[PDB]
Amino acid sequence: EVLTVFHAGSLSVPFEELEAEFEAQHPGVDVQREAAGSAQSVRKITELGKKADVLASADYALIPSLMVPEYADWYAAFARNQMILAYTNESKYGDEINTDNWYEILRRPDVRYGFSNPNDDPAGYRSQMVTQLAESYYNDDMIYDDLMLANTGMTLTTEENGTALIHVPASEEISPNTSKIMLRSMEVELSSALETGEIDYLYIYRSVAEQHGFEYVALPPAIDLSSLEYADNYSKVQVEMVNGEVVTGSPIVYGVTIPNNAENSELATEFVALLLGETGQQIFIENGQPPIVPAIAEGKDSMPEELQALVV
Ligand code: MOO
Repeated sequence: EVLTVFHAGSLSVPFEELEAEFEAQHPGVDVQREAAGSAQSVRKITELGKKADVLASADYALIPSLMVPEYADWYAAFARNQMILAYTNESKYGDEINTDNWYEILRRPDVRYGFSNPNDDPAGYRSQMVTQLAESYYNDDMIYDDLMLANTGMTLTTEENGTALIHVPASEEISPNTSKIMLRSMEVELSSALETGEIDYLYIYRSVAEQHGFEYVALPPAIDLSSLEYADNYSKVQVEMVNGEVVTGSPIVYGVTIPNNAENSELATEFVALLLGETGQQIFIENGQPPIVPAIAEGKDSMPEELQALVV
């Protein structure tokens, strides 16, 4: 019949290849995908009342915080990624940019940069997390102020334990300084802006940069949300969306679930089995998006038995 998949924008390229593989082994199946920012993909199910067979997110923790237990009973952590600052040969100061000086280039008034909507998209809130965490790493308590506070409607407070809390207003009230910032609904619409030279820099994932042939600044492991060992450092920044939901700096870990209100749950089991199996792993390696092999799952007693063999 019809397989409805809601997935992250960074998952577009591997999910296209996964679709072609799934339709080759299942002839009468039409896989319709809706790519959006992960929080918005989750909000399709939990708030708009839309039904999906597969939900895959760029931040696994959106599943237990927003879906469990009304819309989901389990999740499996399947992939990793890394935040970089992407650019081309047409980008200003691209010859002179590195790990040590990226934010000073971003500080310049003739330099325009891009990130996605933090209310809707993990990459959008991660850009904020990366930028704030840079303050303690580089011993410069004005990086977040110069780049984000002076140019948007976002505000910062400090929690009692020392954690920085970024407040995101309504999406229309973010009101970016057009000279400095291009904002988009999802991270994958800004790729066309970086190609044409409309922006100079772009906070996106390493997998996406490799998918477009972009040059990238390899940001430090302490701030780039890539390494498990730096999880205690990443947790010192939180982002609050307009609806009052709080996301926490953590390593970038992708998560999949089959919702409770899925129409084709039996067929959804097979897609996720393909995803977690050796075929799915290979597709993810090829697109520069490190798979978690074997996949880490919670709520295993609620999982289908076919999928229980593939998880930890
Ligand atoms: O969920 Mo994204 O891959 O941060 O549009």
